[PDB]
Amino acid sequence: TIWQVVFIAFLTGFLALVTIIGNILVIVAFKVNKQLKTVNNYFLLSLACADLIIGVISMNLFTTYIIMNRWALGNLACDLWLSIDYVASNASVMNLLVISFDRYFSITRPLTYRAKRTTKRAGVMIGLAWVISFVLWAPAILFWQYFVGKRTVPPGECFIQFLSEPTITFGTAIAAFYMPVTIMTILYWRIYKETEKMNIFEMLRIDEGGGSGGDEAEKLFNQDVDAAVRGILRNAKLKPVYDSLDAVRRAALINMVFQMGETGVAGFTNSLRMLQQKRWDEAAVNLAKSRWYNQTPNRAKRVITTFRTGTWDAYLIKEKKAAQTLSAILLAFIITWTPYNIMVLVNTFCDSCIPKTYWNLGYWLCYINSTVNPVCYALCNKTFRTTFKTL
Ligand SMILES: C[N+]1(C)[C@@H]2C[C@@H](OC(=O)C(O)(c3cccs3)c3cccs3)C[C@H]1[C@@H]1O[C@@H]12
Repeated sequence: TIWQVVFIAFLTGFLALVTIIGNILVIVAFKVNKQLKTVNNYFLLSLACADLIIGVISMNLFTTYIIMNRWALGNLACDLWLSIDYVASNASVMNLLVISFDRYFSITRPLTYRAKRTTKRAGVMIGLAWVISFVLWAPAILFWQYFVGKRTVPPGECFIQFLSEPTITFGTAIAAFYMPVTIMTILYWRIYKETEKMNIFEMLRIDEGGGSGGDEAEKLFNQDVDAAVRGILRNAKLKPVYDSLDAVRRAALINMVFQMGETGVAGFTNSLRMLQQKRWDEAAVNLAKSRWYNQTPNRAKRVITTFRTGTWDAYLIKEKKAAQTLSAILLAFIITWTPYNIMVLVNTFCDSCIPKTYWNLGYWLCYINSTVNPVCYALCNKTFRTTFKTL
């Protein structure tokens, strides 16, 4: 009847406006606060921009197609709606690829990449995704009818003419969804696996606020760490403590020797004793009452935390969060787009087997991805939370 039609129009109109105010909030929070305009978050802006176009155009023009069961906007409006709903949506998956390649390189190649992540290169990548998404889709959706010599799409319906054949449709699905998904899947489990992945050389890097040095500076950094270890083994006061310490805590001791020298650390007689006796809690409290904790409270708090827990938990906070954000993003994308692309896979090997009802549901399911991504920002990043509160 029409009782369900009104109910459908209400729900579709709900998620549409939630998408708009959910993404226009991210854009405003990006414009005002200049502290959220980083490299990774600059890519999230492209997602918000794309999802905004979806929430205000795509999700509203596809609602009408279900209610009226016909397309009453014209042939020009049909081809433009499809161009909009595809170019912006294809750029939305290119961003996820860039975001995934942005994090994987920061983990696999930390020496010659992290120091190259500028706002310029991050602004160019976004431009290339919007342009390439336009070139691959817009001339195909708009101009294909003229190349053929007629319009296949009958009056009262709306679909892409060059994707009329399920075989062509399937191949597009592989290159535009199945391939990007498998790539991001491989990357994610290499980023999540290589989280710790945490040696002394990068431990000092974080504490110094240090940066990636040249190839020669890494050989010099090794020669300095090895010498720092040898100096500890020579030190009659440090050697019995170092030998009793485990690999993670050994590095923390080397952190102090790098900073204060062998003799400097040797003065921590009571704390070094508590370390060898493995009284971590008491050693943490004692080390937190020295000059060292007041001269450099940040570097000390992490080294002391390392002593207390025996883990790298004080040097992985931001990188773990980076993966948890990407996790929520890829999970929201691979769950809302998979059913449609599965149906593209199925429809390739049979005729009348997938009802138009499921095609509309599978199509609308991809739309809610534009609604979840803004929530994923405030569900992980605590900086997006405070910004939305100010707005
Ligand atoms: C619901 N959508 C509006 C449509 C179908 C979905 O997208 C996808 O499943 C597909 O892999 C394909 C659909 C059909 C043949 S290949 C992509 C299309 C464009 C970029 S990736 C998600 C979005 C996107 O705009 C399309």
